[PDB]
Amino acid sequence: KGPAVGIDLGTTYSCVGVFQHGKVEIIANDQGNRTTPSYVAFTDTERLIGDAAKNQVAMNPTNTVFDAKRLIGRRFDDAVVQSDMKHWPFMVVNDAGRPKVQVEYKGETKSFYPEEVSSMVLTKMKEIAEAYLGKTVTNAVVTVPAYFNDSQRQATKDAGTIAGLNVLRIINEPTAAAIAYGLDKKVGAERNVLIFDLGGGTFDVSILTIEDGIFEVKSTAGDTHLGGEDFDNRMVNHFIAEFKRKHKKDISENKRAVRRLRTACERAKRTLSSSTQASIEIDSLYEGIDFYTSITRARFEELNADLFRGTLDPVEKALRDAKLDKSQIHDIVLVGGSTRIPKIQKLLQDFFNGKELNKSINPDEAVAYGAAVQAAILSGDK
Ligand SMILES: Nc1ncnc2c1ncn2[C@@H]1O[C@H](COP(=O)(O)OP(=O)(O)O)[C@@H](O)[C@H]1O
Ligand SMILES: [Mg+2]
Ligand code: NA
Ligand code: NA
Repeated sequence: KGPAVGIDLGTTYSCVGVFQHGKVEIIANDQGNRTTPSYVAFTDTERLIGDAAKNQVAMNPTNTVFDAKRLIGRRFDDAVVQSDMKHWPFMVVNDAGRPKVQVEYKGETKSFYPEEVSSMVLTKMKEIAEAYLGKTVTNAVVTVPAYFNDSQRQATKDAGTIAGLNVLRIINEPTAAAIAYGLDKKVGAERNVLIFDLGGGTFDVSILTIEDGIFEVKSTAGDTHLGGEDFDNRMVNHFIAEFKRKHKKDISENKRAVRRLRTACERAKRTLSSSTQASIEIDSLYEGIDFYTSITRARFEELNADLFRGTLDPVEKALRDAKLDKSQIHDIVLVGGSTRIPKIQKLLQDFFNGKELNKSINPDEAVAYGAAVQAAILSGDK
């Protein structure tokens, strides 16, 4: 037989892990990255998935699809879909009430249902695992947001089936993260856990009550449109202004310049989580002017101060809904790539009056990690 894997199918980044020999293994992709963008692109000659897809979005914007998780298992007439599509560069069409993404592949106009797009990403995670294990992967546990209704979960399960994956079970992301830290073990008492998940485009706060190995999602809050990308945009707008000072030029109209600057900012942002300053070196940004500059952690923090601080509002709402006080939550676990930001960790820790944060597992790998452990037990591998 082959091992069952756990897959985090995220809105912006996906991740795959496998439990083996009592240890979980987060599998890196072709480019050596431990998570891969949930991007798919269609060109004259091929279909690009993952890094290869994100690595060309500024050149092929209308045929590069992302955010499929926002469409999956949803209707076209949905207000959510109507609002969201106002910001997508690709086309979303109505087909018998179901939304479809319309792209141009090899010269021909083609359309796909959101579950078909997610299955492509699902196939990429599968081959990534297979390349590592050196054996075919069939069984898997895929995760989904706690707020997903039956249709969304059905669609997720379907994306898995068309990818050739035998979905053993669909489990909630916050639950998967708790399992990763072994907070599912029976300690003969009720345990309140807060999952603070700040990813690429989504923010989710979940309070789980665990008793005798049984999870109960007592409350959830967050923001469907708040994540790492919003932090990037603040840096971009900031550098657009700086370019205007130094070179008296407004590069705003140039879509390519902005996207290239955005990519540069996202990378600088990651450096700032471990360093106090980072350089932005972009050759021939606008016309032929090279944009060489830098940002400090201090500046990064003040550019996003309101956004970082607002991150606590949903935490308070979550608490009151669960009818719990700060002192009642026993464990806090950080999830999502953006929780690597020092100011975020300080804010949360300060709010919980100095409580220790569970963060030894890379936050952006926590969900996949939890799903892999779950996949093991459901296959008797553990
Ligand atoms: N060191 C880091 N510092 C800040 N942000 C980071 C870091 N590493 C990754 N990220 C950000 O995490 C986000 C991706 O989060 P992730 O949780 O992996 O995605 P998703 O929300 O799609 O599941 C992006 O906004 C990326 O810039
Ligand atoms: Mg996530
Ligand atoms: Na993810
Ligand atoms: Na997220």
